[PDB]
Amino acid sequence: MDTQRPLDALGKSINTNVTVYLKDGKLVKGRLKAYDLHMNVALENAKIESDEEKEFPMLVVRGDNVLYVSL
Amino acid sequence: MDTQRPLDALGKSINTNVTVYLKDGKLVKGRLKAYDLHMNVALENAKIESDEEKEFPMLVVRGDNVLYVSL
Amino acid sequence: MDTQRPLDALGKSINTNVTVYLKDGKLVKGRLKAYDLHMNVALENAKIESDEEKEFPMLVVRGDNVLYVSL
Amino acid sequence: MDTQRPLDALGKSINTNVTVYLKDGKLVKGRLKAYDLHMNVALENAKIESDEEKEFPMLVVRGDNVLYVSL
Amino acid sequence: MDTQRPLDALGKSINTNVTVYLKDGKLVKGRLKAYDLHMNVALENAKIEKEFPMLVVRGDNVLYVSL
Amino acid sequence: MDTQRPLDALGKSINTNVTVYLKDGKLVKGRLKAYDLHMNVALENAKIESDEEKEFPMLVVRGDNVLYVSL
Amino acid sequence: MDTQRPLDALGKSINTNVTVYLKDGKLVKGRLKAYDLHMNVALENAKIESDEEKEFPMLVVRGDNVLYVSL
Repeated sequence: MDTQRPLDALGKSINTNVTVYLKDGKLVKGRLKAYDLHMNVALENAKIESDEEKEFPMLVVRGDNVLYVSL
Repeated sequence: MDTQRPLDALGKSINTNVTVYLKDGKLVKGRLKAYDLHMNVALENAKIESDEEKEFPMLVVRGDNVLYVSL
Repeated sequence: MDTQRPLDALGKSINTNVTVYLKDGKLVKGRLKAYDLHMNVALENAKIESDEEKEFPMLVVRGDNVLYVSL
Repeated sequence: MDTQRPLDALGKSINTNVTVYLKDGKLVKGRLKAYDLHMNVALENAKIESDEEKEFPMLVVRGDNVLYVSL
Repeated sequence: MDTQRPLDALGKSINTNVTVYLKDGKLVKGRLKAYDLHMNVALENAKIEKEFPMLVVRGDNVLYVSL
Repeated sequence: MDTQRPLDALGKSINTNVTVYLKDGKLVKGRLKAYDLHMNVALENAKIESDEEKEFPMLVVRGDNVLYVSL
Repeated sequence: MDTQRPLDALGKSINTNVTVYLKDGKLVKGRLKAYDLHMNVALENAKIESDEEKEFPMLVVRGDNVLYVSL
């Protein structure tokens, strides 16, 4: 919420549920454990709206795939 | 304003609402809370005029997705 | 005018009326207020050849969307 | 597990079966042996689950193809 | 001319008419006024196969340039 | 086999045959003579399994085309 | 020849004819005059195996279009 570091908002959501929106249209929801200046994120217990059936204990998402993150 | 820092026009619009046009045709509307030189933006109470229904309390939009931004 | 700095041509055209060509076939017209070495540009009173009706008092285009800028 | 280094998840998973989802839609599962900050990965005995039969003793994946890696 | 520096060919062609080929199949021809290391070019009196008195082309759009 | 340098598995494969898959779908086999950190590779007597007919005494591939290299 | 600089095979082949394939399929062959670490190349008397009719006395190819170069 400092006016020059929009990614501070991901720091203020560490260990909360977030929803990462990818460019292809996928949605990955999970517990945000980490992020970096590329917008790579570590998501704990992640689920994709798409496949439903499968759950991912730990998922690491390459930041250049990212549309936006809903905090 | 300053002819060499165009991203300062975002400066003149912080804590107001702005429309962020993305490359994939999407239009994101939100309260502008932060921005860096990647054109990453933080939007408060965001709305995509695609789905229009849900307000997102906080969207962090990755910069390379931005087409142009309406201040 | 300088042979190694082509974007000086945009510095010569500040507050003149320019047309920005984007990769996706769009035409963004307006008053060039600012630019940077990424080819970001701030346009005052921007209109897009597509929408016709709506003008934009301030529009910041992200540079890697730019095909060429006409002066 | 540090909040500012999501790629450290990968280090905790050396010599462990991980699944590399690519932008293509391909799936590549194998034993993680090495990784860089580009998210290039070294994969011992990988198996693209599209072509199934092919055995890849050693596979090196270019990071910028990585959609996400499931640990 | 120098073997390590192919962009000097643009320099050897300043104020020469050239043709700039873009990835999308467009062609832009005109007078070469300036170029940089991203391969951004400025073109005088440019025309795409209207005429633009000055056309600044972003260098990552470039397929190749015809000298 | 060092955990932080997944491209070392390439160095351990010089003067040997390799298979470079390319994002466009091509498969390119040849003896690996040289590589760098962009993943540009030099191929000796290379063969595109699609083109079949043509052989290449020397092929250098630009890394940003690499999907993955099967050693 | 040198294991870390695949771009030296490009230096070994200057003032000879080479073929530059491009991501759009193009075959561009010509007399190699110069290259840089981006893999930009300047070719003398270049010919596209597509257009056939028109030869270019001097062509400068932006390296990010290169797929591979034959010798």
